[PDB]
Amino acid sequence: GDVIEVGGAGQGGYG
Amino acid sequence: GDVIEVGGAGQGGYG
Amino acid sequence: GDVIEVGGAGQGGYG
Amino acid sequence: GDVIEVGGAGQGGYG
Amino acid sequence: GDVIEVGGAGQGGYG
Amino acid sequence: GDVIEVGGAGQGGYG
Amino acid sequence: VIEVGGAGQG
Amino acid sequence: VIEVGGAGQG
Amino acid sequence: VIEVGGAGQG
Amino acid sequence: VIEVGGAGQG
Amino acid sequence: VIEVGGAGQG
Amino acid sequence: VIEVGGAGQG
Repeated sequence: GDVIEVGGAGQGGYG
Repeated sequence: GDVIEVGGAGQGGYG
Repeated sequence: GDVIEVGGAGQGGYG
Repeated sequence: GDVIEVGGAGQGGYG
Repeated sequence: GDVIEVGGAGQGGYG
Repeated sequence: GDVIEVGGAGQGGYG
Repeated sequence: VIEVGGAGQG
Repeated sequence: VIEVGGAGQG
Repeated sequence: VIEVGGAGQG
Repeated sequence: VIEVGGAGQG
Repeated sequence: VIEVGGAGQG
Repeated sequence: VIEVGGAGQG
């Protein structure tokens, strides 16, 4: 049983 | 003229 | 003239 | 003239 | 039994 | 049983 | 005059 | 005059 | 006049 | 066997 | 066997 | 067997 997660990635600006 | 932006925020996981 | 934007926010997972 | 936008927000998963 | 999820992605602005 | 998740990704701005 | 809201989750 | 909000989670 | 918010989590 | 993709922008 | 895609923008 | 991708920008 190999539980895995990830973490969100919010990225950017004027571009 | 006061231009403003924001940057996206993607967040979370198993929770 | 005060232009403003926002950035999208996509969030979540199993929860 | 105060133009404003928003950014979409798509969110969720199994919950 | 290989459960998988995804997380939502909301993205964008003036563009 | 290999449970996996992801985390949301919200991204962008004026672009 | 202007008022914009934000996006929640649960 | 202007007011923008932010994006929460739970 | 202007006011922008931030992004929380829980 | 399984393959999931990700979300881009431009 | 399985293959899911992602959501782009422009 | 399993393969998940990530989210880019430009």
